Amino acid sequence: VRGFYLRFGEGVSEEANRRALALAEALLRAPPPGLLDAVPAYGVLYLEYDPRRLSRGRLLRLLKGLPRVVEIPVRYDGEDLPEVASRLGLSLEAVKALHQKPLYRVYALGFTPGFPFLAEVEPALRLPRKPHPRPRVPAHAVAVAGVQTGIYPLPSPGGWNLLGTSLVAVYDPHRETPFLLRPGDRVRFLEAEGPTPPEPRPLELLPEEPRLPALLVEEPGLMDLVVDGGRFLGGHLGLARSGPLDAPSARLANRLVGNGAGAPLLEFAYKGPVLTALRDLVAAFAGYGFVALLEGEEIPPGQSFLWPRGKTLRFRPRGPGVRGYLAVAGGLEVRPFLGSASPDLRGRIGRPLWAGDVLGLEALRPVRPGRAFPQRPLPEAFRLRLLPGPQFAGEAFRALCSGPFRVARADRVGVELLGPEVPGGEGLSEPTPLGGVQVPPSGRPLVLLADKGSLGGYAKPALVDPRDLWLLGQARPGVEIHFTS
Repeated sequence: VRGFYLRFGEGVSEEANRRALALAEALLRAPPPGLLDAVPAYGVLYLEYDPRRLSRGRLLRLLKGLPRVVEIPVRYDGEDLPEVASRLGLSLEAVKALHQKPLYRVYALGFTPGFPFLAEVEPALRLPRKPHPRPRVPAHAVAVAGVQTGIYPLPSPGGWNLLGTSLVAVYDPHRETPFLLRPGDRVRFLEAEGPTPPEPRPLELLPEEPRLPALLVEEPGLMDLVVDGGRFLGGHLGLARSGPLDAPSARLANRLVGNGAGAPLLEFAYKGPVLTALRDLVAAFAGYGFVALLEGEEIPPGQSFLWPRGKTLRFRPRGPGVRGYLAVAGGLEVRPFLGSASPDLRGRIGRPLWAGDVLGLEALRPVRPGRAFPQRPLPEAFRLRLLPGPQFAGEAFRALCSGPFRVARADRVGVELLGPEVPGGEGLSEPTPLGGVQVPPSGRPLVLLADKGSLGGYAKPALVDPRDLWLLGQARPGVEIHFTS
């Protein structure tokens, strides 16, 4: 994966946004092979592409050849409404009236799936976000911060000033048109009475009646996920790439059982599931952090094996690493959502496996067991190559390379680092780059991975080289990190 940003104007500029949108829309209408995402936000367009299939130059040449009012009923019952009014010298009714006055435009979409960033808030209603965010803003909260207003589609942390509750759900993965709002839509708020819409319900991807039942989840691990290659061309809606966090290991597991590299398989981290075969299977285990246990025998990663009906497969934690993959010959049966079977847990698309889940084969594609391929060794400390990021600063790059960092926390969203102080920053939200080293004005650097949010306002002075991202798929607390040029 590689990416670059086109920038058509700073701040909240209507014409800059029209430009970025026109280009993104034209690409998304007819995406060239190798285009992975096209994400507009304010005056910025981020393009992500596979350089093996699409060159930057070819993509830039393509760009040269390219060419609705939504009503939001709102109950103004927001927890911050009295404080907002007081801080602005306004009556409660004056706040409500100011909020409804503009014809807003959606300048960006997808801080979480379907979350609209709307502008412009009337000057008299502009006030800063809260010094400390709430850990949980409720679904459908309508909020303001500075020149922007937004609607939280799902419960999430947030520091915007809560004015009310939307009486329509802006995001619902179960309806015909999941996203009520699109980038560039115009929006009007209107005071109304009515019930609070329900929270979005998780969308099931796994079939209820698998055609070829294969295995039973007897006990779940910490977070077992059925993943494919990832979800592409969805960043403009807030949908994460997802897919496997250690992609080479996932691809190896699939290849060992004769599957395509991106066929659906199981990813697990830290603690694995307890699984029992419902038919005779050929399966393969790859990745790190465990040895598979079957019928008393240990199976190290990087090989396929016969998994007989009624026999239980377990994963014994071992060595460095935390993330394993289990593939089955034929792949797993999973329903896609917008081109992919991969979960978007932020968007409640799919879910981790539960005790009692039955998974099935996509097709009968028998292969012999006992294949093996060598895995690259996983080092005890990580040497990560850094590239300049979109908010590059020499002093930040220097700080990042100045001494060792240590992993504080690691998951599919990113890897949080402890180490030397790195100067950071914040600005308008722009599309997040995979491997972005996010550095806030105050706080720990976070390396952004596959389940990262699509948008972020914190500075990214550097990017981890895509060739080293697989290592961060195996990060755990205490691992030493050395950044290099």
